[PDB]
Amino acid sequence: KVFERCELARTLKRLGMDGYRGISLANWMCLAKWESGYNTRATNYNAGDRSTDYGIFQINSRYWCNDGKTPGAVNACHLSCSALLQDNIADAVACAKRVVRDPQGIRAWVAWRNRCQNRDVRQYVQGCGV
Ligand SMILES: *[C@@H]1O[C@H](CO)[C@@H](O[C@@H]2O[C@H](CO)[C@@H](O)[C@H](O)[C@H]2NC(C)=O)[C@H](O)[C@H]1NC(C)=O
Repeated sequence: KVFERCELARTLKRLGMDGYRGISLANWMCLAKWESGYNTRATNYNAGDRSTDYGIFQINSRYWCNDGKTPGAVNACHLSCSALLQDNIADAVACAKRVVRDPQGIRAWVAWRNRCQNRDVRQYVQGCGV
């Protein structure tokens, strides 16, 4: 499923993402946009370290979810990577909250660092009623 912008904003707000660890809904929207274009089926394989990023938040298989084929995986979210490919994003959000609880926080997402950080991101939520 490829979410509509305001549709996703309302969904994340309902799931407790607005202001989670001080992170605004607009920041979460900015990173979903650049990481996956709001697509829950998005997957990207890293030939280099042999790991895969899954879903709307592009969560990596080495540290967060288990896909069974990644060397040295940890599975900190205690989730099967397939759960991050569902149309329902509840599991994705719970895992995304777990990621930000680690030392580096939101800096774990390459896309936030390159396109969202120190940038005005209000345009991601304007007109959504959130
Ligand atoms: C993106 O990949 C990087 C590593 O390529 C992940 O960062 C690691 O995260 C673990 C767990 O917090 C840390 O112990 C490592 O020190 C981090 N490594 C580096 C180089 O920063 C990052 O968590 C992944 N992001 C997502 C969203 O899965």
